Amino acid sequence: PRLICINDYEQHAKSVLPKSIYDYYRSGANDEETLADNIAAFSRWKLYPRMLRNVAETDLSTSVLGQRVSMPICVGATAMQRMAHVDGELATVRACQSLGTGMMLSSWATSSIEEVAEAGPEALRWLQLYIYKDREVTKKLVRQAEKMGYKAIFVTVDTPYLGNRGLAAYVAKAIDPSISWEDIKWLRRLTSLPIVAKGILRGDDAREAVKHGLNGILVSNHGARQLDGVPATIDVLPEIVEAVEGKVEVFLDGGVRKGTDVLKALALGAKAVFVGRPIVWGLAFQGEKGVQDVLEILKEEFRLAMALSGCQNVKVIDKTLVRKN
Amino acid sequence: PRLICINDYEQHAKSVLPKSIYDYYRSGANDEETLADNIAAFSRWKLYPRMLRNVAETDLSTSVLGQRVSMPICVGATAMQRMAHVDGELATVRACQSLGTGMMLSSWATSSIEEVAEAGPEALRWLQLYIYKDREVTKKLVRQAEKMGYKAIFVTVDTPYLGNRGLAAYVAKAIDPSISWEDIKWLRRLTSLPIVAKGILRGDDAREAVKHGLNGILVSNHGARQLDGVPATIDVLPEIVEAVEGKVEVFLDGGVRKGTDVLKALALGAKAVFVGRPIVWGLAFQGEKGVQDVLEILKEEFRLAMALSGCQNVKVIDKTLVRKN
Amino acid sequence: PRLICINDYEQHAKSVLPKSIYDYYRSGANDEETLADNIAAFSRWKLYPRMLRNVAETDLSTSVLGQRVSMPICVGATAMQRMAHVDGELATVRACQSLGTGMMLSSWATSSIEEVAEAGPEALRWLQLYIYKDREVTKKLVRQAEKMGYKAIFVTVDTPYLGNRGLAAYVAKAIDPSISWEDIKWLRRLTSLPIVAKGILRGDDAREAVKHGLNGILVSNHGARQLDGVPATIDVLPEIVEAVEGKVEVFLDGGVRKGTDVLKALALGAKAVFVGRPIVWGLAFQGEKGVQDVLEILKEEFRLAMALSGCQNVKVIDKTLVRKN
Amino acid sequence: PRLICINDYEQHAKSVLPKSIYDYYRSGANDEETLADNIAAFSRWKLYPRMLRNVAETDLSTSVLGQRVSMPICVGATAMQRMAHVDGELATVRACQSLGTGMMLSSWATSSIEEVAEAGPEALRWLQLYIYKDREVTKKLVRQAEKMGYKAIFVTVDTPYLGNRGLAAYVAKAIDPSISWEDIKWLRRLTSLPIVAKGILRGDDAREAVKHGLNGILVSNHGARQLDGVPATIDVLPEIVEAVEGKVEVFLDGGVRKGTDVLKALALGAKAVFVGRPIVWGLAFQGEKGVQDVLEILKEEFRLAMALSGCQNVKVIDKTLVRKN
Ligand SMILES: CN(Cc1ccc(F)cc1-c1ccc(C(=O)O)c(Cl)c1)C(=O)c1cc2ccc(Cl)cc2[nH]1
Ligand SMILES: CN(Cc1ccc(F)cc1-c1ccc(C(=O)O)c(Cl)c1)C(=O)c1cc2ccc(Cl)cc2[nH]1
Ligand SMILES: CN(Cc1ccc(F)cc1-c1ccc(C(=O)O)c(Cl)c1)C(=O)c1cc2ccc(Cl)cc2[nH]1
Ligand SMILES: CN(Cc1ccc(F)cc1-c1ccc(C(=O)O)c(Cl)c1)C(=O)c1cc2ccc(Cl)cc2[nH]1
Ligand SMILES: Cc1cc2nc3c(=O)[nH]c(=O)nc-3n(C[C@H](O)[C@H](O)[C@H](O)COP(=O)(O)O)c2cc1C
Ligand SMILES: Cc1cc2nc3c(=O)[nH]c(=O)nc-3n(C[C@H](O)[C@H](O)[C@H](O)COP(=O)(O)O)c2cc1C
Ligand SMILES: Cc1cc2nc3c(=O)[nH]c(=O)nc-3n(C[C@H](O)[C@H](O)[C@H](O)COP(=O)(O)O)c2cc1C
Ligand SMILES: Cc1cc2nc3c(=O)[nH]c(=O)nc-3n(C[C@H](O)[C@H](O)[C@H](O)COP(=O)(O)O)c2cc1C
Repeated sequence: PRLICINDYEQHAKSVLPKSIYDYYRSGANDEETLADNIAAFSRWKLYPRMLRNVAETDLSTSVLGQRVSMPICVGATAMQRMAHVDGELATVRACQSLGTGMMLSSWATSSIEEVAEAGPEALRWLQLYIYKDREVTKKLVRQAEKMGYKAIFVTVDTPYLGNRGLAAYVAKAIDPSISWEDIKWLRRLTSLPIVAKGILRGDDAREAVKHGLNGILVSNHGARQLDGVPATIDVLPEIVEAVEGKVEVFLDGGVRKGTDVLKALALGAKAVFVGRPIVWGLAFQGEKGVQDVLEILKEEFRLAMALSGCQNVKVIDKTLVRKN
Repeated sequence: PRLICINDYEQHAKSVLPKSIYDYYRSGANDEETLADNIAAFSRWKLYPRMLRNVAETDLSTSVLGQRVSMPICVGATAMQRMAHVDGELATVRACQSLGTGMMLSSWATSSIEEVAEAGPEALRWLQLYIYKDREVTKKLVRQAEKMGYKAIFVTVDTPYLGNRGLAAYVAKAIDPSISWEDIKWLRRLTSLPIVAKGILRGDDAREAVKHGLNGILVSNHGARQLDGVPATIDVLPEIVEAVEGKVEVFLDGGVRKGTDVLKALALGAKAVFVGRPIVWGLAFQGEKGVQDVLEILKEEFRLAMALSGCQNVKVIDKTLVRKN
Repeated sequence: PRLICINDYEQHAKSVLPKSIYDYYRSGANDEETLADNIAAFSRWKLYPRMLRNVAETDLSTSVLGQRVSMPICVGATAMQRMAHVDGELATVRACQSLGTGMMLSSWATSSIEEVAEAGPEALRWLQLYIYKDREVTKKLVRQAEKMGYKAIFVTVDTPYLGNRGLAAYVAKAIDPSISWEDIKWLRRLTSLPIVAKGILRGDDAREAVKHGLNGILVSNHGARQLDGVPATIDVLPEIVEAVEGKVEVFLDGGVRKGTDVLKALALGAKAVFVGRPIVWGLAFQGEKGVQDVLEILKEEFRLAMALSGCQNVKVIDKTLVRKN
Repeated sequence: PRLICINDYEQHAKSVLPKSIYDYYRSGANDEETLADNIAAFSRWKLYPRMLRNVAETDLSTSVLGQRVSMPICVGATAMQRMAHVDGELATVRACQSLGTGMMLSSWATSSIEEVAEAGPEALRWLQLYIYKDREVTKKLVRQAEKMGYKAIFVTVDTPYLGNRGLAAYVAKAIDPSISWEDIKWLRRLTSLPIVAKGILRGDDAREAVKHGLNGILVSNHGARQLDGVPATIDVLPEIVEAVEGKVEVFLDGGVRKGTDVLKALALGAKAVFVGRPIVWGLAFQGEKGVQDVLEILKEEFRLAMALSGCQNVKVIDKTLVRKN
């Protein structure tokens, strides 16, 4: 079928996936108020484009935690990618390598840390981690990330328990509800790799993450799958950027579907954004080629949005490009 | 059928009850503007969860008017529970006893004060009262509550006349439209039991209730069945908490359907919330077991919402967890 | 059929009237934005009821321009009432006489000033006037109102031309687009009867009407049939009440369908409200008896709204009963 | 068919045009958020009409860049008008000549600059220009406008690339993404004709256009066909009027469908407005006569809106006629 935007990929996915699998990937928590708002919030922020700036040579490149990327649009962690396509996380990492962007590998992946590193030897790769009740397993994963050339740890901190959208009983054995800032101190001592706190929604927590020596904040409501009725990530992003006072790089996920979403998040001070569901829809369409397609659509929507806004590169995207109304 | 949230219980009830009985329980007054808003208002208050707090051991227990309860979620007065299930108020009190929460018995109950006390000897039980034109009947009910081990009187003060949603002619003979603060003075002198004013929507009235020696305020619009176009209870709650300056415990009812609703009401300073309609839907499903199910669903939704918000107990639920937008 | 609220009367009218006649009465101007808002605006103003005030003996009576009425709910001018019912304006005046309220007779009535005075000799009656290009006709109507015991002139000032919802060519010959404050000076000199300016939407115009010796302002957008995109009357009412500084009585029409609408308008400082369309729906249902029914439904909805709000009479309806949100 | 407002013309056009052509003319960019808002924004601005002003002799005439026009409603540039009607731009210019208003000829017209000048020798005519990569072509068009009696250049500055709603590859060869304020300096030196910057959405850019010696600003989001998620033109207009401090005439396009839209734009300080799509719907209906019809409907809607607002001419339309709510 002819797919020209990310929503077309989702609609294609709904048509080919078994209902249960599509619903698993689509769903948010409880009444799905935050799921709707992660998208609606982007539409409330309006763009104020500059004219006549010279955008002949647009350059989308940036850096994430000191590593160069082709665009400020990266693949976020999504569990069990082999349910969407046989090649799962291997298809995803190959697409990231082709695009020159980074892949955040899920802790619940249907491919090993080593298998993904060997599929995408030249790809920028990070590991998403939970601090499991079994701290030996946690340490083993960190050491394997270090050995297999992963460049950062994203520690997910918003899942002491799973959100309500016996598989959950199996995950309950793994996920530690007792995790505190003391366990973040332990993780910080365990590795010299950059660590990003994923799932922060409050400025005071972002300040605590900086105080604990972490290297970034991913402003995330876990794709609206954890606590329902939290705000949209794009709405909390300004408070978090303000709170960290430039000490660490702030990222965003939740609701990114269009190039204008990327532009609004960078205008409000995010270094880069991550996409979850759109990658899964790419896999459902055509594995590696479908992920490549989704990433290329986001890249060229972002390039156009930058050019129409008068931005020849990401360094000139400033706060006056957006206002909420 | 498979019912996992309170809305599923309502939909089941609509399917099994005669239309007239379902509509009687569902309805609000006039155009039902307040009925819609009691629910919509909860969705406008957004949650700002703290991460990494240690929520392994969540404790939902609290106290209502000095009596310990298992959770800050209690059964509100709803007339004529035997229309939903043969066991009516006896089923409800048995479920409350099982849960360790309190039951507010309606003045228009299809079970006697004594019958309910003997069904739930160990249950925490309160009596909801009107000051009837017949003050002898009113005094007899208070004395029977005292003798049968009820722990408080909830005096409903928002029904001088019934709201417009010859049965009403029968109730018109009972309900006194002349009640004033002088009649509250009389009730306060009549009993040493704690008295809660149920149906206050204004700070100045809440202050008057404190001045009259009452022991609590239940912020209530009578489930949107009295005056239509009053605000949602969750929207007036902050003014009332502010007005009473900590002198008495403030409760809320109206629109509570989810654990996140409970969390938002406690964040804004309510000690506990009451549920009306959800209990009737529980009865319609399966009597005592259906009421137990609804109360358990609200308990575990509330536990999850607390844990995801970083609250290990009700004492740490604070105003920074919510903001209206 | 069983009709319990004003909307039921409209739905009955749609069912019995020819489509063209129903649409003529229903319609507003252009895209009907103001028609929708005259109703929606009432729902945004929320009521803050006082409890425990003693409302056993509710008294709805008030006065309009020094004449006592049974309720602050009066019949507004609506052209060509004989299209709805054979008895037209005679049915309406008989119903007003039964209710003890006033009737504003249209300048475009299907009954003469004398015929209406003889149908309702004891009814409170006012004449709605245009200053026609033919000033002799205008003066003749005023003199006939004086002689036939009408108690005030309502001069409609918002129709220099008809709004866009060869009949209009006939009315174009009559209606003078040149009318200015100089013509108001002329009308003020012509009669000692109270004169009300009908169709004011701005405080500065209300102040000018006071300066010209007029005796009241009817805040009106002509039932949303003139300029579309003006505000709802309930939203402009506070500015107009503020502007006239108590010098003259301020009335409202536009969108009044319920007793709570009446209560909100009096809380914001209107002395009384007028109803247009609801009267026409009453006529379409059953002539005089249908108008009586509509007026009785508005009376008893208003009584209930007053009693539930803690108001035993109109003199205690105050601004703290309403807030916009 | 019977067409009484601009929306009726669009609905007629949808019925007669091939779907692809209707969709080409209708569409906006991406999710069409700005397309919806260009219309919705007009409805949020409310009118505050003055009564009793004397509007017998309404005069709609004004001037655009020193040239008298019959009304402050002018034809904006729309490419390839021959797809709607065989007579295309020749039909449009003949209608403008009949009305006494101006036509802005598209750079992508299906009629030559000379052909349009000879169809409408007496019509007020302007040329819309791009600064093409081929600056010789650009200069040739300007010289031909000068020679063929066009009175101004509208330089479109919001299209460095086409918005996303191999034809685009053909236009990509022409449209220069490198254009800067240096190229505006060049154009200003090239011609003594008035130059208007079309597509400005920011006050700082409007100030820069004034500094560069341009003679007007057309506040435009290119009919919501360029960057999606910019604000509605009526919402940015006040900032732009404020920013230029009366130095140049400010115009508006985007979403004008009704006479009240024209009145709101002039109240907020626009000298005149331009219409795009409505003209194309006129052509689709009946060529020159259909364009004349649309312009006459906008003229007489505007006259009525002015008269009902108490404005006898455009010079008395002031900012107190509008407020946003
Ligand atoms: C609990 N759970 C998900 C699950 C099962 C197994 C597993 F090993 C990990 C997880 C898991 C996934 C994500 C995250 C996170 O981080 O978002 C975490 Cl914590 C844990 C399920 O219930 C579940 C999986 C699933 C697959 C297909 C279908 Cl049709 C339905 C499904 N439901
Ligand atoms: C008046 N009324 C309710 C009613 C009838 C009898 C009674 F003894 C008490 C009441 C009563 C109920 C609640 C409250 C309160 O506090 O909310 C008060 Cl004040 C009084 C009815 O009209 C009514 C009951 C009813 C039952 C089934 C169906 Cl299908 C329709 C019904 N309508
Ligand atoms: C102009 N007009 C109305 C009209 C025609 C005749 C007349 F003598 C007075 C008027 C008139 C009415 C109200 C007002 C006012 O004050 O609101 C004023 Cl100014 C003048 C019509 O077009 C019209 C009437 C009518 C009847 C039935 C149907 Cl189905 C359609 C209809 N259309
Ligand atoms: C690019 N484009 C439009 C196009 C093709 C050719 C041309 F010479 C000019 C243009 C053009 C039009 C407007 C503007 C502007 O200013 O808004 C600019 Cl820059 C350039 C198309 O894709 C296109 C045209 C068209 C016609 C019919 C149908 Cl059904 C579909 C269509 N699509
Ligand atoms: C199906 C699914 C699986 C997810 N699995 C994980 C996971 O294993 N680890 C994790 O930290 N987050 C996980 N997330 C959250 C994502 O990392 C990301 O925060 C979210 O998808 C971003 O929102 P978006 O889907 O709107 O782009 C998952 C999200 C979805 C939809
Ligand atoms: C069917 C029904 C019957 C009610 N009966 C009573 C009653 O007898 N006494 C009383 O004080 N309130 C009564 N109420 C109001 C409730 O105590 C409570 O304020 C309301 O149900 C709370 O809103 P909720 O239904 O949204 O939870 C009733 C409410 C309903 C829906
Ligand atoms: C069908 C119709 C006819 C009207 N005719 C007149 C009239 O003859 N004179 C006048 O001053 N206003 C007239 N009005 C305006 C009314 O007096 C009144 O302002 C309006 O109906 C109030 O709004 P409502 O219909 O929502 O109650 C008319 C309104 C309608 C709907
Ligand atoms: C079909 C179409 C073609 C257009 N072509 C041009 C063009 O050739 N040059 C240009 O400067 N703007 C062009 N525009 C933008 C218009 O000049 C104008 O800004 C826009 O139509 C105004 O919004 P409206 O259509 O809501 O009235 C076009 C707009 C449409 C809808």
